[PDB]
Amino acid sequence: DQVSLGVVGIGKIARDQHLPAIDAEPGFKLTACASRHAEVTGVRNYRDLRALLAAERELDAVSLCAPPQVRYAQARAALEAGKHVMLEKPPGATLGEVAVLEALARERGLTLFATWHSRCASAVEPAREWLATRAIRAVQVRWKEDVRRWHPGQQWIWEPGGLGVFDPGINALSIVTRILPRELVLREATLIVPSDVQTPIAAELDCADTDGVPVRAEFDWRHGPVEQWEIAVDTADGVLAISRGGAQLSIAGEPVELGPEREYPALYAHFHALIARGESDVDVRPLRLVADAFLFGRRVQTDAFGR
Amino acid sequence: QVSLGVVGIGKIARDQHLPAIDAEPGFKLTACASRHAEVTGVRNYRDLRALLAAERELDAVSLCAPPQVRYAQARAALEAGKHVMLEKPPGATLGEVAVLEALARERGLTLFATWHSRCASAVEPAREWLATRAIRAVQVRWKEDVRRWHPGQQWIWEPGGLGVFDPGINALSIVTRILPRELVLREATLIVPSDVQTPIAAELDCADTDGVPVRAEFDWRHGPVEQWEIAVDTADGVLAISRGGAQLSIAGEPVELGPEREYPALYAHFHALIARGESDVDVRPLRLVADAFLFGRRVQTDAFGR
Repeated sequence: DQVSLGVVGIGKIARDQHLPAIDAEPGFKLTACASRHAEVTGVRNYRDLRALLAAERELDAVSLCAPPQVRYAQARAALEAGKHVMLEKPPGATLGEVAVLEALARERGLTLFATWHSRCASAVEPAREWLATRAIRAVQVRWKEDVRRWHPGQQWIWEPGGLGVFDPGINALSIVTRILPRELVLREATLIVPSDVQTPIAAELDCADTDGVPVRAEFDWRHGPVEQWEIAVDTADGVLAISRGGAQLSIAGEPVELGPEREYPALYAHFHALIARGESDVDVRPLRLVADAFLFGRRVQTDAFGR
Repeated sequence: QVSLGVVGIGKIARDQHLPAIDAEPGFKLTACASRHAEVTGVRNYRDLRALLAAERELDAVSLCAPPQVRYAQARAALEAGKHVMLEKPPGATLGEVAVLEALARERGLTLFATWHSRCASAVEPAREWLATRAIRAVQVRWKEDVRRWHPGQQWIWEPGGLGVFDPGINALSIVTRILPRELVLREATLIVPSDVQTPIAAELDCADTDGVPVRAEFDWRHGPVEQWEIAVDTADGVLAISRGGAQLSIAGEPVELGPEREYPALYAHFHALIARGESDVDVRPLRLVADAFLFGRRVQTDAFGR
């Protein structure tokens, strides 16, 4: 059962991750693309989503890969036009817009899928199963990378709604909220904001789950001595250590063998299954935690980043 | 009679909560907790922990302190088996309110996130008039001198204290009650004095799910005019709420209202929720403010002076 698919926003994530994953998934037929960049070979091309929707009435689904600040208008137009919708993360620039999109999709009988690619990393499900029945003592997240190495020349990240360092940091939060059994409350946050941008370049979160387990997180996009994408969960049965952003796992000091990394193949497989079953999948809890940090966090100005 | 403790005895507690409680025979004011002066005629405590330990029979608590301490207080009260009424905003974050609601539901206790402005007398007549009408646009103007209306307050300037969204969320609580469809924030601008953490002025550009534009201007700076107005343009004329919800006109004609009794109405509703075994936790006004802090552009302005 082939689902015809359009991709909206042909940036580097689309070309590097989405198009290769789609082209390797038999359940989808890549039919159309929309962007203002180079024409994509082998599909029908459009420069905006309005033109794509007007010319592709039979199209089944769209996958949205553009920056989050345009996500609501695009997803709304796609749902109004009768298409199933897959969202890159974060699923919106605000929480209200995601709630409205979910309600609209449910009313129209269409699949809406808020994706979290890091939740499909190979360590996540083994970690979730190991932690389900165990006494958890503390969680530490360290998510540090040089923005100039990992997001060279990107500007939407610095604009209102662009998350700054919570762009990678929400990936860590999407893993934490999937592997931990209880919900998190933000007790304190500090956001470090360069004077020439609108979003933080570094942040610290102090959270607690509903049993009082301390959950601390450090996100940093400044140049530093180490790049690391680590989540450590201390338990009465030893430390569970996720590293390499979810691609590496050790439990009580022992490495755990994992399946190969296939985050975006797993996302598209799940999108196809959601469509097939008439279901949606919209978990906004990672975005709610980020919203709480922007609402409750203390802001500290720092020197200009240089854009 | 529901035995009631009040937590946080500042001037809103002294001027609004206690008079409303004392005039409502459905409650018996039993205990107060505050680090400030003792309250006369009740048992007094310096903190909620001591109150809970000494008042095991107590039925309910009403939390009136700043929102930055409300989660720890409400959680302790729910863990102690008390029904809980929250001043607005119901938390400093959305996650804490979701956790409190789930805890209350698991324990079989009433949790009530109050919005005093939703009980202003214009609100229900405005909601009923707008329910079946074609709306074209909404304008909110909520402007007051902070030094007049919140003199000497500091929590408003600290992280989680909302700044001008302290009164502004009252306007949003009215708008989200009178309008039939949900709102999406499209743009916000927050003006933040260099010596505080929260905005002193803000503009919001929203749209409802039919595309109706909903614009709001909030300002705490000294200005020529103080105003607390919501105007809804419709195919059948303008609905105009003024005086914070204490005055209403529809299509150019004044509308008779009942007495302005926001806090009496809140406590009556809390009593009814307890009696019916229900909770009432609408966080949509806070979600809109969260969206403004997450998506809004921030502009520094001159120091406020505190």
